[PDB]
Amino acid sequence: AVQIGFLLFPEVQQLDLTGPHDVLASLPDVQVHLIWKEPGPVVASSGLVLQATTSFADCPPLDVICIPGGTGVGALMEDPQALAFIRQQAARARYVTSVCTGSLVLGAAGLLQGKRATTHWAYHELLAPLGAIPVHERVVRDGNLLTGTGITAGIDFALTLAAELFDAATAQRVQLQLEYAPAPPFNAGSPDTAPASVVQQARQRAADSLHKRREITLRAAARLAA
Amino acid sequence: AVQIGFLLFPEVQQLDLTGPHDVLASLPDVQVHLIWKEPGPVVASSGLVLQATTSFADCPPLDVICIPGGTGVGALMEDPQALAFIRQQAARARYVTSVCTGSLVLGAAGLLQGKRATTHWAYHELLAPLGAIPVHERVVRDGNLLTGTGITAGIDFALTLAAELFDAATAQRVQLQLEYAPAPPFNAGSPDTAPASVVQQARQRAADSLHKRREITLRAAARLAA
Repeated sequence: AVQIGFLLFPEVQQLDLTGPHDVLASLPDVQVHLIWKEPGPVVASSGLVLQATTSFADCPPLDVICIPGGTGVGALMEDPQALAFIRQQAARARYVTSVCTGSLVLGAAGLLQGKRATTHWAYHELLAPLGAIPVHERVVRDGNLLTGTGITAGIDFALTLAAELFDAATAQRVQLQLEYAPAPPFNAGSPDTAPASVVQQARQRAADSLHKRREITLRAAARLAA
Repeated sequence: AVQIGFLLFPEVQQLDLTGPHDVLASLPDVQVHLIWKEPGPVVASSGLVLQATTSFADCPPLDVICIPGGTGVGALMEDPQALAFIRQQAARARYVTSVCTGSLVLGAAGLLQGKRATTHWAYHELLAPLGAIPVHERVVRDGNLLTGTGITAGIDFALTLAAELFDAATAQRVQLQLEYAPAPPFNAGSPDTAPASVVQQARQRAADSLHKRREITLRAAARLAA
């Protein structure tokens, strides 16, 4: 059975996790884990309550690890227990993946040093100090590392993982079973396509968070320099 | 504050709910409810554990009600307490919405009689016996009723609801904040675009479920005929 694990942390952006979870849980011979320090309730940034299924110590060796993003990323970038767990699992995993600001956690763990990667558009400047080669593309692969942008990046790259772990026909079957064919009613999902006025509103609303994450990123980078 | 409610039931397809939940919970002056018979744990079809926040009796009058789909729809189509709650809320709601097989629950409640509607492709034949005018389109509006197909239909129609409840700039801002710009790596999300071999595999895997839901649908239709 393929072992797939998601890190589930307080103030996660739950859709970053719940999207790929439902797709990958549709596959035969897959066991999916929601990992935190102990099993039990974890509250997402919206207030949605999720349940972690396993502790760090009890988690099996994973074939796929996925780090979601969210508000809670800032704390996770300076959580030595979480970072050590991610490094341990990444050593032997077939795929190391992240959604949105989850790539900043991979960066804090030292797993982006010399690697091409992306993250959420408003935080993209934080990749270079963590040793990454920043790339402005929605899905960036570098060896066994996949980083994706967008709250639903994990749905799309879950279909890629299904095709590689199984075969294309299996991925196509899951897509059809889920009738997955998105058609957004607006075209404002990138700072390159949204109106300039909207980009300004979004940048101003992210400014306090970016300021705090500049400070955290520099401390995380200092630990990597040691 | 706009009151938005999702029905949360055992064996729900959780992404049908968790997608629109995260989008709508991003909006100012919105309270989102997860409704079941009592607050507490509800297990999705994948095994993911969610928590209902309110009972039927305690739920405020809703501006938006959303019925997700999933395995668990069959039981809900013959749950008189759930159907009565949906009818009560639909009477005064500004929007009555469903994702995937959630429209079969609206059908069992009598809310599709004479209305254009869609549902999951494998179950589409069950709409006509529930009094609907079946339409093969991904999002179908008829007055205040929106029915959508695809596990992520609710993400897309949540942006439409945001634009109508607030304004287009608000919907565009939420889309940009979430960097929502899907790009599936396969084109098999419709029986019209998937390979014929894949459509056969998917139809054969749905056959037992369809057979059971034919039986349930006929009993539900008999109750509407009374």
